[PDB]
Parts: sequence; structure tokens; C-alpha cells
Amino acid sequence: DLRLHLLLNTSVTCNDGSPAGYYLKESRGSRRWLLFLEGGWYCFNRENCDSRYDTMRRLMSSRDWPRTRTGTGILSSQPEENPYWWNANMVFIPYCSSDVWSGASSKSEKNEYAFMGALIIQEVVRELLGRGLSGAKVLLLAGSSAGGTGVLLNVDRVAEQLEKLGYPAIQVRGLADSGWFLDNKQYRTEAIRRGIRYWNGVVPERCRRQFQEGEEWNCFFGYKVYPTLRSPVFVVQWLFDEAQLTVDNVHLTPVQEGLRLYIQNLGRELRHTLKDVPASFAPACLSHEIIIRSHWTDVQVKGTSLPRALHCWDRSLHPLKGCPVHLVDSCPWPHCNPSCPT
Ligand SMILES: CC(C)(C)c1ccc(-c2noc(C(=O)NN)n2)cc1
Ligand SMILES: *[C@@H]1O[C@H](CO)[C@@H](O)[C@H](O)[C@H]1NC(C)=O
Repeated sequence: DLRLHLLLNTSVTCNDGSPAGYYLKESRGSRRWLLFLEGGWYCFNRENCDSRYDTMRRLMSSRDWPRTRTGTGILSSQPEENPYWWNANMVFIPYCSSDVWSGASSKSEKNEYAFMGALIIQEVVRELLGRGLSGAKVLLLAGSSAGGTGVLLNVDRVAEQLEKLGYPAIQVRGLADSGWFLDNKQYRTEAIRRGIRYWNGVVPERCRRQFQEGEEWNCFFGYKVYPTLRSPVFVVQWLFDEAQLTVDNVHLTPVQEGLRLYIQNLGRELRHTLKDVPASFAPACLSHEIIIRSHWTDVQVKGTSLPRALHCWDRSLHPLKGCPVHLVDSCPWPHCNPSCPT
């Protein structure tokens, strides 16, 4: 089990002003640290955030958080469930800022909600340094869905934070799961543009300098922000991600030619954006998220599982014979890979 710690700096808060926090299971015989960013969409104005506060309150407040959580998937400490990093120090950072981990704004007389996702990550890292992180060799910032996009937005800032604090030996890396989206045409960007304004959202500096004022929303799209990053980042993305299809207004419920071509083109476009991403795992499946699922070990691309690919990635950061790190399906329809989740 991972144990809850609310942030000692209580000015770093969830949406409603309650303290943010993290769940930790230490592994004193390890210098590897996995910090995982939870996902869960976002909200972008007063009315939609109010609605989220009524029925998704755990994503906006720590008041009801449990004292413990069970680590699953890549957060499991059992080698049978987690062949990759079972002995690591495990950190689960709950998503309670509704800002894709980008915000740096407090609750005030002018702001009903605080959007502090970028500051939550920084404060977690700072407080962990006093709990063993100061001795780390590798800090892997991982995350799923909105948390995967959060990795892309924050991994280089964590690296810069540790450098500035005097810890240049800690190697910061990212693992972005299900956070690599396309700003494509729907079958039948503006929400993020409005969100950034509402949240005081921040994006990585090199990407900000490319796109400039008013265009920072571009940096929430993996294929645009990834080339600007300096830290090594492994990208996990289903080719037919359900959240991508949802925003595209595709509801598979008789697939005629127009939709067939739309779906095939989506997979081809996603595959194209990953062509120059050397550490990636992109199976041809209709699904969403993978890394904290208990059966995350099951799917394979070209005969290689994700835990294996991540191990090969570790070796590459010390090509490798029989240990690949670039694993993108080429078949063009969901479940053309037999190992897809059923
Ligand atoms: C628009 C952008 C790239 C910021 C974005 C698009 C979709 C999601 C998203 N889709 O699904 C989820 C989720 O968090 N599921 N649990 N997030 C997050 C960000
Ligand atoms: C608490 O966090 C805020 C926001 O990052 C920061 O400005 C402040 O200095 C922190 N307080 C302490 C005591 O470190």
C-alpha cells in the first residue's frame, strides 16, 4: 500500500483550497523513484468546474481522500505484476487541479478555484527530497491520460528544478501514457485555449517560445511539444484511443465507408506522429490507458510487452539485440493486434 501525505506547504492546494498531496511507498534498497500523475479530463470555466465539483469531487479536493491506495500495474511492488520497476520507490500524485497539470493560480477573491497542477508537482518533488529522493539515480515522471499530457508539460521543469536545487546527478525521465492527442477534424483546442486562460496555465519554455502568446494551447499536443523537450520521454499511446475518438465524436455502437476511412486515417496519422519518437509503444487497439492497469503486461507489439520495452529503454540510457524500444503497430484497424485488451 501507498500512504497518503498531505503537502506540508498547505498553500499548494487542490481546486477547492484543500491541501494537495501524494501517496508514497518507500523502497529503501532502491535509488529509482516513480512519480505517477493521475488523469481525469479537466474543467475550463466556472459552470463546468462547478458541475465537476458535484460529481467528481475527489478530482477537485483532498477532503475525502483515503489514507492509503493500492499500487497497481507499474505502481505495483510485486514482480509478477510489475516486471519493470517493482522495487522502486512508488509515488501516486492525485489529480485534484483539473488543469492537465498546467496551472499556477491560487484561489482568491477573484478565483473560485485554485489551479495549481504545475506547482503541485514541484512541491511534491521538493518534499520528497527530504524523504529519500535526494539519493535517487533516476526519477521517472509517469502519468496516464491527462496525467500523460502532464508528463509532457512538466518533465523538463522537474529536471530544471532538481538542477537548480543542487541535485544534478538525478536523471529525470518521462513516461507519457495515453496523453498523445491529435488536434484533428472531428468525424461529426478551444476548450484548452480557454482553460489555459482560466487556469493561468504554463507550458514548457522552448515550446512557449516557438508558439508565442495566445498559441500556448499547441503545447498540450504531444507531437508539437515532444520535439522541444530535453528529458528522455517514452510515449505509450493506443493508435485508436477511446478519448481521442470521443473528442472526435466517434461512437462505435455497422461501420460504413466514411467512418472506416476516418478511423484508418486516424491510426495512420498517429503512427506518423510517432515515426521519430525512438522510445514508444503504440498498439493498434481501441482502448484507453495502460500503465497502472493490473494486466498491463499482457499487450505486445511485434512480440514485445511494454514492461520489456521499458526495460530496454533503461538499458539504452546507460540499438540493442532483441531489446527494442520503438514499437508501433502497422496494422490499420483496432484489434488487428491479437494481444489487445478484450
Ligand atoms: C486537449 C488535451 C490534449 C489537453 C487533452 C485531450 C484529452 C484528454 C483526456 N482524454 O481522456 C482523459 C482522461 O483523463 N481520462 N481518464 N484526458 C486530456 C487532455
Ligand atoms: C509554498 O508554496 C508557494 C507556491 O509555490 C511558495 O510561493 C511558498 O514559498 C511555499 N512556502 C514555503 C514555506 O516554502
